[PDB]
Amino acid sequence: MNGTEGPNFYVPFSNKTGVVRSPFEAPQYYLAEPWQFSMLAAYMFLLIMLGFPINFLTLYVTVQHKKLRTPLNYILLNLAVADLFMVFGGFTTTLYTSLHGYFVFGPTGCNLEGFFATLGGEIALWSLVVLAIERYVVVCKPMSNFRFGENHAIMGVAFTWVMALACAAPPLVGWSRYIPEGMQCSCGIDYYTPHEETNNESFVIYMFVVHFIIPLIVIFFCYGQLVFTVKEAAAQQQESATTQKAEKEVTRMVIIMVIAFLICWLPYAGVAFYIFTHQGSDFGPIFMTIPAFFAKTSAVYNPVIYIMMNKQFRNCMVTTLCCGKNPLGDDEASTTVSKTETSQVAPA
Amino acid sequence: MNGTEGPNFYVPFSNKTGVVRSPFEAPQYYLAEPWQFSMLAAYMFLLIMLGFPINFLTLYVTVQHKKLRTPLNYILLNLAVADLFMVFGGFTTTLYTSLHGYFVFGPTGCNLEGFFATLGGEIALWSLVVLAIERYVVVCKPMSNFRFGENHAIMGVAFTWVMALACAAPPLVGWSRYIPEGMQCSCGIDYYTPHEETNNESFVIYMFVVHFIIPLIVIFFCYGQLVFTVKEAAAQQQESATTQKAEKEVTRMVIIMVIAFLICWLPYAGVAFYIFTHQGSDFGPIFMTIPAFFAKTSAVYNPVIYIMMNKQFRNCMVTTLCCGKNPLGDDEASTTVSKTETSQVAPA
Ligand SMILES: *[C@@H]1O[C@H](CO)[C@@H](O[C@@H]2O[C@H](CO)[C@@H](O[C@@H]3O[C@H](CO)[C@@H](O)[C@H](O[C@@H]4O[C@H](CO)[C@@H](O)[C@H](O)[C@@H]4O)[C@@H]3O)[C@H](O)[C@H]2NC(C)=O)[C@H](O)[C@H]1NC(C)=O
Ligand SMILES: *[C@@H]1O[C@H](CO)[C@@H](O[C@@H]2O[C@H](CO)[C@@H](O[C@H]3O[C@H](CO)[C@@H](O)[C@H](O)[C@@H]3O)[C@H](O)[C@H]2NC(C)=O)[C@H](O)[C@H]1NC(C)=O
Ligand SMILES: *[C@@H]1O[C@H](CO)[C@@H](O[C@@H]2O[C@H](CO)[C@@H](O)[C@H](O)[C@H]2NC(C)=O)[C@H](O)[C@H]1NC(C)=O
Ligand SMILES: *[C@@H]1O[C@H](CO)[C@@H](O[C@@H]2O[C@H](CO)[C@@H](O)[C@H](O)[C@H]2NC(C)=O)[C@H](O)[C@H]1NC(C)=O
Ligand SMILES: *C/C=C(C)/C=C/C=C(C)/C=C/C1=C(C)CCCC1(C)C
Ligand SMILES: *C/C=C(C)/C=C/C=C(C)/C=C/C1=C(C)CCCC1(C)C
Ligand SMILES: CCCCCCCS[C@@H]1O[C@H](CO)[C@@H](O)[C@H](O)[C@H]1O
Ligand SMILES: CCCCCCCS[C@@H]1O[C@H](CO)[C@@H](O)[C@H](O)[C@H]1O
Ligand SMILES: CCCCCCCS[C@@H]1O[C@H](CO)[C@@H](O)[C@H](O)[C@H]1O
Ligand SMILES: CCCCCCCS[C@@H]1O[C@H](CO)[C@@H](O)[C@H](O)[C@H]1O
Ligand SMILES: [Hg+2]
Ligand SMILES: [Hg+2]
Ligand SMILES: [Hg+2]
Ligand SMILES: [Hg+2]
Ligand SMILES: [Hg+2]
Ligand SMILES: [Hg+2]
Ligand SMILES: [Zn+2]
Ligand SMILES: [Zn+2]
Ligand SMILES: [Zn+2]
Ligand SMILES: [Zn+2]
Ligand SMILES: [Zn+2]
Ligand SMILES: [Zn+2]
Ligand SMILES: [Zn+2]
Repeated sequence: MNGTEGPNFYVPFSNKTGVVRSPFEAPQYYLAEPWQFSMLAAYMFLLIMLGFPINFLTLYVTVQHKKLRTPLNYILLNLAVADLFMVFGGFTTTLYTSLHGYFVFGPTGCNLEGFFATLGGEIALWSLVVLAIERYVVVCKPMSNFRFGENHAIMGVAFTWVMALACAAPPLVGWSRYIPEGMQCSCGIDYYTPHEETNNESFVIYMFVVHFIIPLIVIFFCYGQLVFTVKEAAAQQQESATTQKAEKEVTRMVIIMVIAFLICWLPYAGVAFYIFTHQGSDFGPIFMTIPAFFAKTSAVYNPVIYIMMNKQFRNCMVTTLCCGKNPLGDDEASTTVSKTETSQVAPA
Repeated sequence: MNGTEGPNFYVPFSNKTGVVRSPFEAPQYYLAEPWQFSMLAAYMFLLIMLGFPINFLTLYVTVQHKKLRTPLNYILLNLAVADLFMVFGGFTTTLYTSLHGYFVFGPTGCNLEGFFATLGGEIALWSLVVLAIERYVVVCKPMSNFRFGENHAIMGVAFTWVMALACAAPPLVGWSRYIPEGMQCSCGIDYYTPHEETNNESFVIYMFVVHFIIPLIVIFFCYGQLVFTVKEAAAQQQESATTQKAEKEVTRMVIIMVIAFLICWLPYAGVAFYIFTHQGSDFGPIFMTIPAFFAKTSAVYNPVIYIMMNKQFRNCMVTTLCCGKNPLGDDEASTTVSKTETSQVAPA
């Protein structure tokens, strides 16, 4: 056999030399050099050191500024929370696991590890579909007098947690399951064994269709809509109204956010599908370790794209950070927002 | 003319089309795509969000743990402090600048950007010499009963600041000057023009001989000394006394720190020197942007070598992160201490 299937695992290493051992009971240094695990450990550490501040700061700014209440300001507040669950929820276990060369906390740690990374990526994926819509409803404007209230935003946010949970929670209760992958310091869904006892083969198809092919289609198709309408071609102050102009920005961003997602997940999803379609074949520990760990940057790139592609949030952040105010920068030239300064309601 | 010189700059772009404008008065988007500036801006944001907690935490642990006071401990607090300046003193302007496409704070921002990036890198090169020495004084011990006390440590620290300032400061008071480079989002020493009005050519030979070629000779030399004595080969607990084997671990860190530094500056120093001996030739903005923005990682790679290459520091840091105690792991094995917990001195 090319690997070593266990009742709880599947190490991508032959046990012909009987050197293989349950990744819930002993270091896996026979899969790779111990320094490479240190790498993972070092890496997971820097990610937690970056992901905590960036996602907490994002969260703190959003809340403190009473006007940052657009559908977009919601979705990204959502992403910051889900990213903080990633950091504290599973990243803590993945660094702890890399530090020991195996899942000391056994399957429980593997579930934390798997669940939160899943929950996080999936909340990002579904938040993209909500943006695709909101983006569409404003650009191709289907109604003749409609506008997304905060309520809607809270609806979209509630929707992403039902969809993400619909995909992330099943494996904890008998449908499919989380299993260690690559150097066995991370955990994902089961694409490795057909384990009929927990119905793995069906869940994997349920996840690649309901939580992937489909949301991607929506998102992609919706883009093909905002092709003839709002284009990437974004000029200066006013495009047909400084309003419309600044509309071209959110969409440009919502489009970058999509490219960042794919880059981050296509490789993982790709190897994952392969393995599903080539179970038991001869792949090694490094095969899935690279995309599996690279994809964890998903807990941080969102806020970065946000602060670099949103003059208003960046300013609100600079204002926040600068303790007092003085948003120096160039401001947004347009609306502003905060707590006691110029959060002065200015509708109609 | 291949580039466009101003009395204040030098844009590595021809003004044949008349599209060039002061990197002090308007965006340089005609030098490169606007997304590429957003790219540089994302890079710096991360550098600021990682370099801050990592150099601050370093600083805080050292000060907090009463035993971390060896020369090494002294040099790296320094670095942690020189790194916090780069980040706040300069990286902040380099982010804001990329966020706008040019130096909005004119030459003052340029000075901020360049001075600190210079102050920071030079302190690093000088501290590398102080280590080369302390290293040779312990491995080739030219003395009889001489010990490198904390006093010799505060000396070698002050010394690095005298050298670093000797280079970082002149350009601010009339000898040479800081000028934007590459996409004009970073500032450096004037390798571009002769501007006799400020003696550029001289300062540049001063900096490549005193603050580069010399220290590297020393460091490389002392490395030759400890070639026959302590080398890379370091066995388990002891090699002629665990004291003699625990030092061979500080030496390898010092070597790695030197490698890390070279990988960070030779490319820059090289481009920088290439341009000084070929001023006016045909190079573009990308030419110096890469090695220039790549070197800014100097504000964070040091603390990482240290955590990864110094058990003592490592274990004593996690003790700080576990709020209270909870040494877990396998303690420092040798000394351990902190602010009060295991701070108990057990010397002679
Ligand atoms: C590359 O070649 C270009 C074409 O030959 C050449 O173009 C000249 O560019 C200058 C500025 O870069 C132009 O002069 C400006 O004209 C505007 C009027 O529209 C003025 O407002 C501006 O000065 C102002 O001064 C105020 C007081 O200090 C200040 O508040 C303002 O902000 C602003 O500084 C300039 O007088 C000039 O018209 C252009 N001539 C041509 C032929 O178009 C570029 O300068 C040249 N670029 C290089 C060499 O870097
Ligand atoms: C790869 O082949 C190895 C040899 O067949 C095999 O080693 C076996 O590992 C098990 C661990 O479960 C040992 O079983 C021990 O189980 C408990 C330990 O708490 C106790 O009842 C006994 O100590 C018992 O020995 C086997 O003894 C051991 N057999 C050997 C060394 O020949 C690996 O498990 C195989 N890799 C896999 C499938 O994980
Ligand atoms: C072990 O792995 C090898 C290589 O991945 C498998 O061999 C392949 O077998 C399939 C048929 O299932 C062929 O289409 C390929 O051409 C084979 N490739 C090679 C390298 O021979 C093998 O099937 C695996 N063994 C099992 C079933 O555990
Ligand atoms: C503009 O840039 C070109 C490219 O470097 C310069 O041309 C070089 O000139 C040197 C000395 O005159 C020759 O040895 C090289 O062979 C030339 N490079 C080539 C092959 O083009 C040119 O001198 C520069 N012009 C200015 C403003 O000085
Ligand atoms: C380190 C953590 C890892 C590798 C997380 C595992 C996450 C999953 C099994 C998630 C699956 C998918 C997505 C989040 C995005 C779309 C594609 C999937 C179905 C492969
Ligand atoms: C982004 C910041 C930059 C490009 C910093 C500029 C720094 C200098 C002018 C520093 C010069 C040098 C060193 C610190 C190391 C040795 C080689 C030099 C002389 C090129
Ligand atoms: C960006 C999507 C990534 C898609 C994943 C590609 C799986 S590709 C697969 O990898 C195996 C490694 O053991 C090779 O042995 C095999 O020949 C190759 O076809
Ligand atoms: C961290 C992700 C940000 C870097 C990726 C570049 C995306 S794109 C970039 O965005 C700028 C800000 O709105 C625009 O002004 C510019 O025209 C556009 O090309
Ligand atoms: C260690 C990195 C040192 C890099 C120094 C080599 C510079 S190389 C130099 O670059 C010019 C501008 O791009 C070209 O026009 C020229 O043909 C090329 O030889
Ligand atoms: C929480 C901060 C993360 C920094 C990682 C510190 C790894 S520390 C490492 O751990 C091993 C087993 O646990 C011990 O045997 C060893 O002595 C200790 O130095
Ligand atoms: Hg869309
Ligand atoms: Hg990513
Ligand atoms: Hg604002
Ligand atoms: Hg040395
Ligand atoms: Hg470096
Ligand atoms: Hg300690
Ligand atoms: Zn079973
Ligand atoms: Zn889902
Ligand atoms: Zn199957
Ligand atoms: Zn601004
Ligand atoms: Zn002048
Ligand atoms: Zn110096
Ligand atoms: Zn010259």
